[PDB]
Amino acid sequence: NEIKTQFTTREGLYKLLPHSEYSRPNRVPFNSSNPVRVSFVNLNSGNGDRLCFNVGRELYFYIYKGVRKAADLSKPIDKRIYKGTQPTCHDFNHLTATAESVSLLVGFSAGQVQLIDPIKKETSKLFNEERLIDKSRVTCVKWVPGSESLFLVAHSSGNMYLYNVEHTCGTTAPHYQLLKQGESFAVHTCKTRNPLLKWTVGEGALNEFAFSPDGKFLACVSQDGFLRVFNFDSVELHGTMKSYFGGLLCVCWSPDGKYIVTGGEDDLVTVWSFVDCRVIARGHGHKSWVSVVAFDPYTTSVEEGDVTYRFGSVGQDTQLCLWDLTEDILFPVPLLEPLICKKIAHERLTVLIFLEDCIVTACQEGFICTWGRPGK
Repeated sequence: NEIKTQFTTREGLYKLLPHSEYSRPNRVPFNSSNPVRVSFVNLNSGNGDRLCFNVGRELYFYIYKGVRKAADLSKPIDKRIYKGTQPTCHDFNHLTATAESVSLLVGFSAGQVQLIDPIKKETSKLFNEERLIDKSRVTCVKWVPGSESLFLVAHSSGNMYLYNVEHTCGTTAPHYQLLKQGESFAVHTCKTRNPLLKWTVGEGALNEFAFSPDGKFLACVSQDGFLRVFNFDSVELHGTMKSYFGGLLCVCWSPDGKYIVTGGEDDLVTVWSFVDCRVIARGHGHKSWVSVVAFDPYTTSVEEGDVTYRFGSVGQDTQLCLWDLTEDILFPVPLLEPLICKKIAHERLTVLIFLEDCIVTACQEGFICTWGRPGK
């Protein structure tokens, strides 16, 4: 059980580039908490990638230099210290990013959400400041796809809320009115004001949601074991799935949106067909909870929009897995086995991101790592 710094697949060698590392400038391993999370944004010239990540009380904002030597950690573009409630997750707005400005949403432990312009720095807005909408920790925030102003935030309590950046408040707790009830979910409105709708799903924590690559559907995974995928604009259940044990912790779509992938408290990744609403396969490999699942849009034969797939997963077992699902697997319930299953961290993995030049992982210690793709 020793750490690996590289692995081989059909594409060649992947290699941990330690001089691309990002972290706290101090550089000492963080130990205690809230998961370390990572967001990337582009600003439409040469070095226009930004990285944001969080640690304990610190939010950092840097230039991300991909597979090159990392930008000087001594001098971040922006840094925030939160002395009360601490960050849990965050999301850039890819629609309104520019060199002059980016909209960063940040969610917190006590359920607040902050909007931050880490570039121009003349913007800082609080949502749910008095905690009257929800007291429980934010688990996930996402700008609504294709939107300049709407975002969706999930909570520990089992709810999601829709917010408009441009609206306010409120000063009193919202009086809700039903709009749809369904199999294990409801949706409410209230009666220019800031939670637009409250969206109750299943029972227990809403761990993660992910929009379909076309933004038309929402996929959710809860502490009750359910994957639930909605028709976002329509607001109605499209299909569900339950694991045999424990809750589902993370989700992702295939880059063509035909497949949903979950990872769970039973250590399995599950593949699930969006059109057939059936489970397509399951993969054993993690020796513990699967904490992140992602499709690799750069090693897949499908053309995205507006046959093979690659995805990966990282878990609390400190391991990375990669997975192929082919025609044999898709169109013959079968068991995937990982192309690779390496230990790559000293502590629980919290980030899996597939970029064009590389793969990015992070661990709970606060180190953001870059993995050079073969030939890059």
